[PDB]
Amino acid sequence: MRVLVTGGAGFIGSHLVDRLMEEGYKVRVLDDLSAGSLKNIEGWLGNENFEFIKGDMRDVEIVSKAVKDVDAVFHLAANPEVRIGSQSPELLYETNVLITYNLLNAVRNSGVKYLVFTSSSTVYGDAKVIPTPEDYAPLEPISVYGAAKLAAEALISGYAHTFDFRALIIRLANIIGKRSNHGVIYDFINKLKANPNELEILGDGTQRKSYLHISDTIDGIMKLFEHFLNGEERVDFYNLGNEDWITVKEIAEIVSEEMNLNPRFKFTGGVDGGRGWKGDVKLMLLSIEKAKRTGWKPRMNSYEAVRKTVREMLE
Amino acid sequence: MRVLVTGGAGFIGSHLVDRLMEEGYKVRVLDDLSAGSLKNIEGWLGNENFEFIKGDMRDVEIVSKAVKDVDAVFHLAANPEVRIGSQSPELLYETNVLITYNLLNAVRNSGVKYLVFTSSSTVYGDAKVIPTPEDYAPLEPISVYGAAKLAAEALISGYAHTFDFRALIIRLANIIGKRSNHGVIYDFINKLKANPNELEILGDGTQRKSYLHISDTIDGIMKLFEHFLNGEERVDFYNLGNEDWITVKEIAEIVSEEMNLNPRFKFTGGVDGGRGWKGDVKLMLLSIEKAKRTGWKPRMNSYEAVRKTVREMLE
Ligand SMILES: NC(=O)c1ccc[n+]([C@@H]2O[C@H](COP(=O)([O-])OP(=O)(O)OC[C@H]3O[C@@H](n4cnc5c(N)ncnc54)[C@H](O)[C@@H]3O)[C@@H](O)[C@H]2O)c1
Ligand SMILES: NC(=O)c1ccc[n+]([C@@H]2O[C@H](COP(=O)([O-])OP(=O)(O)OC[C@H]3O[C@@H](n4cnc5c(N)ncnc54)[C@H](O)[C@@H]3O)[C@@H](O)[C@H]2O)c1
Repeated sequence: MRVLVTGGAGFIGSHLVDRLMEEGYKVRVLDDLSAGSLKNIEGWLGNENFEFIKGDMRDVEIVSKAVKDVDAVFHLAANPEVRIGSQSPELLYETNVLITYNLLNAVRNSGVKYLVFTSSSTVYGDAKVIPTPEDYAPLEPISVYGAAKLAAEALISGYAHTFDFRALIIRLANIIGKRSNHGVIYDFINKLKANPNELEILGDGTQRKSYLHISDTIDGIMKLFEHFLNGEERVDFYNLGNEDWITVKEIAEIVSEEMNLNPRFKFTGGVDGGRGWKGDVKLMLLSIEKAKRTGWKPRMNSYEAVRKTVREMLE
Repeated sequence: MRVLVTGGAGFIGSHLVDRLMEEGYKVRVLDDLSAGSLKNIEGWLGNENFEFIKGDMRDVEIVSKAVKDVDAVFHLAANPEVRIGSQSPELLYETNVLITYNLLNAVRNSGVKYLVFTSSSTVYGDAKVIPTPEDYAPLEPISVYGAAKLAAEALISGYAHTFDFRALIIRLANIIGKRSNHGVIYDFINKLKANPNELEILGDGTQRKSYLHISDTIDGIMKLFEHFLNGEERVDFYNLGNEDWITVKEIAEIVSEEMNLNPRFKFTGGVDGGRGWKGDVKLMLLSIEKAKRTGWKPRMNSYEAVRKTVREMLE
């Protein structure tokens, strides 16, 4: 199968590229390298089944060229930084809504049969039902990022129905592991490398969120994709997260422990009731019953995934 | 209170303007007259409480000008309802996502405290539960128009939470009445005026939809708005439709009757199972229990609304 991975030079994208290349897919990566790096995929350069295109998906000609002769698109290009929402909403809109719109216009009449989209738990906002099922509603995102992800899902559904392709929408929890350059673990490790004596923690440390290691995440994406390929649904919605959750404070403790440091935790007290920033969801735990029906399950719980990520990042 | 009505020269917007002006609001209209008309609101020019701005919401400067010194925005500007099947994805994206995005960016730098948005039943797609409640999910719109409306809702919710204003999202069923130049009744009347002997009906005539007369619709918008003003919800979702529904064939019969005509009905059979066009939902009936708890209820059922609309249009 011929596949396009947008954002394939990024964190999740490069691990996905690795898996697809190792299973004999013909893989084209489209990435503007605004956050990704060729280093994440450099072992594949020159491989006859691999092609890399450096291009900004704001440019419709580049997107139309990248979808040509492709059977499936894994659309992982985005700016995933929730924190920047109250300073740079334009960036989040452009890199989540606008470029997905461009992709969808390119996909129309292109012979692409499948579109896999990495959405986010943030589409649920402060979800009132926990663990949160895929049919939870009203969907009320509280960040510009979660709103942009939800808007992208909507456009995908409408285009899939109108121009006859199939869409797999995967709402990810927090994904951590090697090659990650955003999120709380990354922030904590680099802060403690700069100053081992103190740790600036945004918010009050009580935010509880489900974490998945990249290995379980890629396994789950492939399991869902293969199940989807064999199914009949035009648009399919799946949560992908862990069975449990962990607090920001516990993450700081694990990071400190693995670095053999004992810093003073400096909690900023946050906003809107201890959130780290405007739009930061306080409680997140996705139901994964639907994903588990495919046979997938995480091998590591949230605490193990955090500890493994820290160890990997310090080596 | 000072309010801005985008699309205020259109069908619903001009009736809303009438009501707000009669209740002593200071009203500003923003409309590019792409589908609306000066005739719908010209009677208010010269009133010291009324201002008209002819401007395209693709223009960020005019939107920024229009939100100045405004307390509430009623955002009714959108793609026209006339033949939505034949409208291109680019037009739908620009007139639903793009101009809403421009509005939200203007609002974050203003004194706007409330944003009311007329969304559409089409965000529900082919809902499996009928009457369809506000918490129906997964939302899987089947047209680019329904997807674009859902994208606008998402952006509104995220901006509301991030930039501290309150949003009232009202999902409208089919709205009919005087000044409407869209939809099946208007098309049927003009077709029978051109040729009284035959009526070409798109689709199979069995599409069943909830119709609300404009008078009930404005009553409901105001009831929900006043209730929302007295509440604390940051973002609130309401359906606004009728208790019942009616088929295209029945509407054609009513139109013929009120015109004293007896034409031959020629059903084209449509597409995708008798739909009038690609992406036309076959069955639509919104649950209005939530709205009815505010004390609102439709005075006219779908049949009465159709009959009154026909009489008004023939005047
Ligand atoms: N990492 C997480 O915890 C997480 C959680 C939920 C969802 N997601 C989603 O998963 C996907 C991957 O995220 P990630 O964490 O690997 O982020 P990342 O930033 O590492 O990867 C995203 C890639 O997109 C590329 N990109 C950005 N804008 C682009 C543009 N205009 N044109 C082309 N390429 C562009 C970047 O260069 C980057 O390589 C995204 O859709 C993200 O929203 C991630
Ligand atoms: N009429 C219905 O049955 C129905 C059903 C569901 C939702 N709605 C929604 O209700 C709202 C009003 O619909 P309506 O039936 O009154 O439609 P309408 O076309 O009569 O009113 C929309 C108005 O917006 C204006 N407009 C469009 N694009 C603009 C732009 N870029 N800048 C400025 N003005 C612009 C048009 O000139 C028009 O006056 C819309 O949001 C529509 O999607 C209507």
